Amino acid sequence: GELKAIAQELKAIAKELKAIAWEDKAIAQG
Amino acid sequence: GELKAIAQELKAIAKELKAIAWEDKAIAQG
Amino acid sequence: GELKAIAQELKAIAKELKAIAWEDKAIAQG
Amino acid sequence: GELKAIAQELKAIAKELKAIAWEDKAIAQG
Amino acid sequence: GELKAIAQELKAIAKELKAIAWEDKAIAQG
Amino acid sequence: GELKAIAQELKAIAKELKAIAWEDKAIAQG
Ligand SMILES: [Cl-]
Ligand code: NA
Ligand code: NA
Ligand code: NA
Ligand code: NA
Repeated sequence: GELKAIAQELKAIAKELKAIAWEDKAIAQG
Repeated sequence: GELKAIAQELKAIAKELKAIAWEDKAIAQG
Repeated sequence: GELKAIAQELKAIAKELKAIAWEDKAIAQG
Repeated sequence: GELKAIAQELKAIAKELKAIAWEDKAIAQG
Repeated sequence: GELKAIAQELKAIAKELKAIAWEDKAIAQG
Repeated sequence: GELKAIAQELKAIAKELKAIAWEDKAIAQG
């Protein structure tokens, strides 16, 4: 169903934001 | 249910964005 | 209900994006 | 209704991301 | 309807994230 | 239907965030 697909896509979004957070941490640390 | 799953994923997203804000703060500082 | 919880989480997301915008503004200024 | 509230919060979110893009452009110019 | 309004606001958010990716590219370039 | 349109726009958002992560990675490297 589409609500589950939406939940799954939000999970993917959370994962990409976690990647952004880590890269921004690396910029900050530098 | 999937509506709760969606709300929980949005909660995770809010938490990652708080992390990003914290790292960007550190970028501004350095 | 869960729709209200989703609207709430979106509000928290908007709040964090405002913090990000203010930090990116600080990076730009410096 | 909460669906309208959700649409409104997504509108606020789009507005914040436009503000972020503006500052990131200024960072790029610097 | 509000579901279409939500889909249209998500399309606006994607467009803004595109702009952010483009400016981050410009930052990485310089 | 609009729930599929929403899921599709969330997919486009995840794709743009993957692009931001990659550009921020490039900034971190630089
Ligand atoms: Cl930077
Ligand atoms: Na992280
Ligand atoms: Na200014
Ligand atoms: Na560019
Ligand atoms: Na990396």
